[PDB]
Amino acid sequence: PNIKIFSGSSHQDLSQKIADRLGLELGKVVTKKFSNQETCVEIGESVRGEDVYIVQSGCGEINDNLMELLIMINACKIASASRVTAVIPCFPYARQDKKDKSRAPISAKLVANMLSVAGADHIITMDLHASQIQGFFDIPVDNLYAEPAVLKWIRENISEWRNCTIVSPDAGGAKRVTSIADRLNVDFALIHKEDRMVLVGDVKDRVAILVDDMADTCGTICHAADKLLSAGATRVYAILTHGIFSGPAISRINNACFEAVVVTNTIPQEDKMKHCSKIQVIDISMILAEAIRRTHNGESVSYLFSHVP
Amino acid sequence: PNIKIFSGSSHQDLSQKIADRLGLELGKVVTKKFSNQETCVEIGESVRGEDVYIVQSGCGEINDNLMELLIMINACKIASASRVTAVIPCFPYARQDKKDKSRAPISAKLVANMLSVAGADHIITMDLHASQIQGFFDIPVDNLYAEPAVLKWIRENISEWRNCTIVSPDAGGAKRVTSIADRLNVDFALIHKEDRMVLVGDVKDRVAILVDDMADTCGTICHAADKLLSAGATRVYAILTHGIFSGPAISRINNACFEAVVVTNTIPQEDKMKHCSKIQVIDISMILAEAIRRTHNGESVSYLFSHVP
Amino acid sequence: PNIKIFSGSSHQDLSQKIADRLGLELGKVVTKKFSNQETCVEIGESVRGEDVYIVQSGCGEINDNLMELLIMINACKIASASRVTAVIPCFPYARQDKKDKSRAPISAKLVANMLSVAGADHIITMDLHASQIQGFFDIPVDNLYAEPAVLKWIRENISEWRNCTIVSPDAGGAKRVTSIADRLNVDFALIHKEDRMVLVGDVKDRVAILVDDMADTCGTICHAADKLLSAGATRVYAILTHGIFSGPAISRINNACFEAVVVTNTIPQEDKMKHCSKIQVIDISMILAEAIRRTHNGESVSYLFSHVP
Amino acid sequence: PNIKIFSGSSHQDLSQKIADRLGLELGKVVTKKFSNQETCVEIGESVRGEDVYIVQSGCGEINDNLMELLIMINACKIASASRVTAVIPCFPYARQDKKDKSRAPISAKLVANMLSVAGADHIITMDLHASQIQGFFDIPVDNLYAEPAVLKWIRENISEWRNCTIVSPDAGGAKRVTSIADRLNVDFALIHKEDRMVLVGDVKDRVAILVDDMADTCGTICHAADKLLSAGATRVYAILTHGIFSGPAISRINNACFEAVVVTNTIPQEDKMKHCSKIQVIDISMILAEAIRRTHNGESVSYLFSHVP
Amino acid sequence: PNIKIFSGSSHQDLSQKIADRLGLELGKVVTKKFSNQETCVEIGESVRGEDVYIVQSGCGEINDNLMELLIMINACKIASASRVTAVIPCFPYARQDKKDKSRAPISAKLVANMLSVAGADHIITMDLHASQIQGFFDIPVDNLYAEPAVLKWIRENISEWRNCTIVSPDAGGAKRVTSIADRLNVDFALIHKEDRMVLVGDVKDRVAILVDDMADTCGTICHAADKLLSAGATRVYAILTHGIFSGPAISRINNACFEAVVVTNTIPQEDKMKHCSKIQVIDISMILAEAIRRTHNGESVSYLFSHVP
Amino acid sequence: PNIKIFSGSSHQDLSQKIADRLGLELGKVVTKKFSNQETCVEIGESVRGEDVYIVQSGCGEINDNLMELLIMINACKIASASRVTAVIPCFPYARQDKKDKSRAPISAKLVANMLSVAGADHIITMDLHASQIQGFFDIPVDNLYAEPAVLKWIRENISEWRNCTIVSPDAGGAKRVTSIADRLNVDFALIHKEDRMVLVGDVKDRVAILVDDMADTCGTICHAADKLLSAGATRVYAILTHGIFSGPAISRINNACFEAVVVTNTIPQEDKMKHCSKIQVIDISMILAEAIRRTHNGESVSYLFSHVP
Repeated sequence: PNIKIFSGSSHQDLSQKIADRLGLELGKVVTKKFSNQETCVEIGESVRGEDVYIVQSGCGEINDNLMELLIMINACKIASASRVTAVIPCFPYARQDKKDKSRAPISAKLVANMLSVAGADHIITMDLHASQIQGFFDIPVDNLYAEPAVLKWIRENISEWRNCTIVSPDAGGAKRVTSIADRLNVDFALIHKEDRMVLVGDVKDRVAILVDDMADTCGTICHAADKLLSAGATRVYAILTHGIFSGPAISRINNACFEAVVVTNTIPQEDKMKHCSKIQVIDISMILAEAIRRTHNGESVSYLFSHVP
Repeated sequence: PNIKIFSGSSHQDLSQKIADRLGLELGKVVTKKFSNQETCVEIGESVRGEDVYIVQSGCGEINDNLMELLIMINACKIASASRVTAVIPCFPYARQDKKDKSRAPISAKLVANMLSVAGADHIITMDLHASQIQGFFDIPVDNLYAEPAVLKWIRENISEWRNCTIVSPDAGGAKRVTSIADRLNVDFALIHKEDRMVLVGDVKDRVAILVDDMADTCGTICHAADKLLSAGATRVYAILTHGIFSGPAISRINNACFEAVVVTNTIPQEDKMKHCSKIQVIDISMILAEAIRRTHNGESVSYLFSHVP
Repeated sequence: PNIKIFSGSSHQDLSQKIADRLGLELGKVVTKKFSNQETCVEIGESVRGEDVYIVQSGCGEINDNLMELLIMINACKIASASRVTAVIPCFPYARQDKKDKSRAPISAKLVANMLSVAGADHIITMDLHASQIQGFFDIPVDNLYAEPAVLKWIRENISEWRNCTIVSPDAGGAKRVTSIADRLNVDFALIHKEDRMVLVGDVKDRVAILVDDMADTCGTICHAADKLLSAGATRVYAILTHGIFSGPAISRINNACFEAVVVTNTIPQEDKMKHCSKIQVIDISMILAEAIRRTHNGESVSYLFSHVP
Repeated sequence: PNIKIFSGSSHQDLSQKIADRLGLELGKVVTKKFSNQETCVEIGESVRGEDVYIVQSGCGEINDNLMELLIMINACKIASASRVTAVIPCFPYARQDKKDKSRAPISAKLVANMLSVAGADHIITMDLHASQIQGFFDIPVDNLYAEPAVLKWIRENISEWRNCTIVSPDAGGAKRVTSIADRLNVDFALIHKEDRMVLVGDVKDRVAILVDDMADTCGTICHAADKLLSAGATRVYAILTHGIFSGPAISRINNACFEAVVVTNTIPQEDKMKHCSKIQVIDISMILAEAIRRTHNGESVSYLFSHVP
Repeated sequence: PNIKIFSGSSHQDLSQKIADRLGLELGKVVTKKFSNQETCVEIGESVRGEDVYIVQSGCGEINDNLMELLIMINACKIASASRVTAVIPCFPYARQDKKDKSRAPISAKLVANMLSVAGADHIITMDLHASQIQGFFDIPVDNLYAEPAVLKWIRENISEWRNCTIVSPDAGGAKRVTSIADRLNVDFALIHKEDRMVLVGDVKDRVAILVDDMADTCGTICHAADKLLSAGATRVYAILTHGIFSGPAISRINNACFEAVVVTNTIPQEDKMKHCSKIQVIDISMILAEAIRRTHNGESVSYLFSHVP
Repeated sequence: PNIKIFSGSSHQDLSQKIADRLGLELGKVVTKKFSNQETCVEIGESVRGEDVYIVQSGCGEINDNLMELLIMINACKIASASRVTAVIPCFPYARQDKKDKSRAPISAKLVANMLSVAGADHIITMDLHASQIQGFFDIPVDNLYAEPAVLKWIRENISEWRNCTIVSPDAGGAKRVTSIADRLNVDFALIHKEDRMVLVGDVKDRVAILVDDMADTCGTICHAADKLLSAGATRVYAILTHGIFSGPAISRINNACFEAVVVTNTIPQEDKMKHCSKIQVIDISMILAEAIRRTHNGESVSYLFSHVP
């Protein structure tokens, strides 16, 4: 059983980078739309008794990409692939992980069920919005962390990183920032809204680094950055693993005080970089490639939680 | 347990017509998109211990509508609805019902599995592309027929209907046309391609009526109509239950010789009627409403296979 | 994991031919009936961590054979076989693939569900009545084609095959005949009933070849052959992949004008050949053996759709 | 939701008796065989939102009857019956309830799985060979007892019943006989083979009553009766809930010393009574009818374990 | 894929013995309780693509041990183990294998379902209370037998074993004793209660050996031993595969006439041996180790039904 | 370990045919000459832990091709290929298999030694000039036979093959012709030179078929054909497995009386067919492909000695 890497249409550059790091050519697949907008998928090579990895992120036209992924999984499964793994760098509907006093769907659970019923045997993803989403599956889920790469970027790009403060934009992300604050041996601050925001932790004359899983409309991080500049911070950075940047995010970032907005490339960023000078990208394709290769060879994946490969 | 009718965004006029025929107000639901294009659904009323019917056709932005339907089904199911029924007038991915010497998905089966796993207890649909799709489910599926309404339209709109010929555009649909030919006591002709088409059955000086389940790009029916005019037909009609009309269909129909292109309203047609004079619509909302009401009251649904209500 | 081939009682000659082509001895199994007619199965060898293939066709005493197959699958699965494959040359209840305005079962779907619940991981079959039956499963199904062998037989047995006409007995099978007509570069004709039959396509002074998936009572092909002789055909052949020949089929064929009735050996034919001189058999055991060997070795099975091994 | 009773072809007299006791007409169903021996089923009336009971015993052509039952269950389930119950007076493959140092199937578990996957919601049966078969299901199973009726027959037919000895033919059935011995306040004896049999318990000058679940070939009960006459018994009776009587059973009973062989009518007995004078039948249709009516009305079924209705 | 053996807290000595016989070190796992008595499990080594065997018997604090086993199975399954096997020497809730005229659970079936849903692919157990419990699973179950070891113990410890009588304490276990009686070529006796017990079979001046699957409170075997001494037996032994010895069992055995009470070590016995001199233990770790090694290597397990390794 | 097929420059068409039959792309290799005519080889893909097959025949510039093959074998072996197989359809220096009263080399043995020392683990060849060359190796050698294909060609191309005579050109090849004569049930004749030739066996009015391993200069077969026409033969064919056709062979064949000169394609023939009308080619790429696939999968190769795949 050999590795076969197939790309969905969502993020073809990432799939190519992963394939090069694996020393493979991207599997031959045709993924387009019929005239009536139904997703047309044709696997261009035999996947029999192979270990198939399908790379597709929850970005762009999310429902189209999700249906493409499900259809590709189904095609590979009924084509007698030995094992089918969904490599989903940004998990779609991850923020709909609970109901919370609303007659709402748990869309993340529905997506997990659909992936399972399509025939996925394994999920590889990066920085799930809530790690409880792992429990939405009955198949194994490897939730990788961009932190090795975020810490690397911070050390090699922020000269004052030893005196910086890692800041959570909200009470929800505090855990994450504390983890980073522990690995850098720096202070960590929290910010919560009461339209006013309250900040705990000295940030005067120090570089502040907001950290988060995802920036969609960037209202949260822009308000946090305004508050950080109010409290005497020298420069404010924002580091996010998922740069969705939908709606007015680009205009708000352009009007914000960020020195840089660093995001990983779980979502393609070339178009946003054109219209926003201060967006920067951290490659995490090495982490994804190493996770694929370790799942294939039966080596430890959790080794990657703390080690940059 | 009362009837609750909810509309997806795909076909709101049809849902309203069904609700009026049932004497009900469309259930309160908010169905929109978040900024990052994730489907947001909020059920605006309690559906506890109710018999819920969600109307959504496989039309327009098909993957968006399908995800909306699945999310709404899930929301109603975890909101403790007694029973959830998907009313899908045009079934999405119905034409992907087999592999046939290709490493292709069976997308119709995947859609059926997704509907089942979302929590659908029952499916109501009209003129499935292949009735074998009924076997793709383990829940009951009521496949209604537009034929009572097509026959009604033919009798009240084609003055020469007793001397007409019902024509299949291809060998696949012959069964359907024979059924119609049996109910009208008229001749039936077949047309098959060898770029040339061959026609069996006298059509000279007689009105010809092409009959089909769906017109997507209308290449099939336009070629058939050209052949029918070649063979001395007086006028050529086309009657389809599903008027998808994607791609170049409107231009081809405008350049074709059809007297009329009659389609049912399983798919909204107002925009296409603006740009195509010869499109006409047969209301099938009475059949759908009667099917809903009979499933709710435990009356016979198959009664509708031969009776216009 | 090695190949183990087990024979049901339905078609032992075919199982032996397959085993010889694989270079194996048929797995030791006792398959008989208790006094009260319950199916007794005993696997006479260990199948642990083996790739098990059970050969059983839907022929003869169909319900007995189907229960035998399910019981054997269950016995191998709880005996810790690594993988269990059902090799079903003629799929039982394949013609009950839809309801169609009747309160009828979808028996083909029920059979698929029973095979899955017995523990089948994979299905190998030949010329499914409707390829949509593939969607009745969630496990992979390889639907082989007898066409490579039918084309071979036509070329080596009909001297006038370049000027012949391939004829469908009904509108349903037209696809199949067109495929054959494409591979031979000959004309193709259709025949449909209006008790009268209508034929499209010149057949005068030409050899006609009716083609079909199955001959049960042979009313269809006998009526078609009578019509073909009415239309001036020189000789009429019939080629079917499944020769069920139940009821009055043998008498009708004996009284018909067929030059030959060629069937594959998916169903044993020795008894019918005794009472019908014009039945001939095309061996497809090479296709089945190659499919088994390719599924075992992870080679391409679809290679066989166009290549005689 | 109303009661609909449908009969399989196995035991139509029992189904009619049950229908009369319920005050209903047997549901309209056509259950025959196609020419090629495939089971043809057509439900002749709507079963929508009804409580459907299908009566079929594991007797006669067992695999044919079992397939008929599964097909009928499937037809009713996809016809949108509110609930489907299988009334199986004699459960097929019940004696294959374990492996026991053999590479054998657990056929009873396979049958249970097939019934569940066909869509049965509930099982009603009488005197399961092993009550552990109840655990083979995940749906509720009501295992009725013929004992109220056996005790009634014993009291009204054996004048010396107060001085009789209830005898188990083997060590396996002892529980059953003890139950009966407790309800009659009589002695109970056991018989076990060491070709020789050993009997414990005084039987001289006393009427002996062998009791068992089923007589298939009647070797067991005939050997037991020979031993009982050897030990000075006055008359020997045999009472069995299931009179299968396959193979040489009728000849052995005719040559045996039984005063009577009483069986229930879970299996039709008219043909056997023709060739065997000493077979007598205890009607249990009242127990089955009361169980059906109590499951329908939500009354206690276990009330019937001790009360003759 | 390598063997990984993990121990639950129930029987660590047995797990160590098995690990030594396999030439392996027990897998690193932490299995303790949090303060609030929730089971805490941490797998201390990677189990990716490994063949995992978790040893846990149904003994001691049964519900705690069962939950520990389920949690460990789940942890290994979501840690991407290739296969997870539960090695359960004494199966918990095995005696709750049926309802029998009681509104009782079938707890054995519930345990089987829980093991399956936790992710067990395979079960290895010894002397199931009823072999029908095998049918409660859909995964393969290997039910080993202590009989090779019981027969070995009898021959090497009872000098008069050729003239002994094997005795069943009740009618239920007779099968077992007959098996033993067949393998030793000795007489077999039965004992059943009518507070009085009746014994069939000469036992005077002969050594009697009661045989059973399990001794919980030992009322059954103590009453049987009293009866055997009443009937002139010289010495009475008791041999049980599962020595649960709960409640007053130790006091009753101490006051009983047994020469020895031999049990296997499916349940730890050191504490009971302290307070009961006549308890002796037969090691069955060789049978369990050989079964593990044969399932891993794909060799025949049933070979062990008759051969001591 | 996967199959990797690499082509030398000698016979690229054959390598491509083999690769297509295996469903593979020819391995990437650069095989050219430096300016000073040293053979330059570069393996363009990783062959680590792969099963490598290098196809190179002893044809054309024989010493260049042999050195290319040795260099490619060495490159693959020091690149850590798991196994390296030389597929040599025509074995070079095969005719130098002995000394025979001459101070000559045994060049075939030298070639075998060089292949072994380069690192070949296995040899696949067709119709070795002397099968004793197999003993020149210590590695396994599979010597395939073109006979299945020669017999096939004879039956499908020579209408009088049942009355033909198979003729050996010399006493050395008699064995071969007898084999063929046995498989066709025809007469076999020998021809030996005393410049005169003597023929044993009636050939008058019968088609004669000279059979041989190789035609280099074709003096032997041309003299034999002249003698056969002298002895009253009707037509003379020549069938050779290796068509070397060096020196004056083409002119002699053009001036000879052969109806056809059939050779296999172990050596490329396109150039010779241009200048010689009566040369015909029998494809043996199926035999070579099947041998490669069977050696890879561990199936029987000798199965091919008598079976055309």
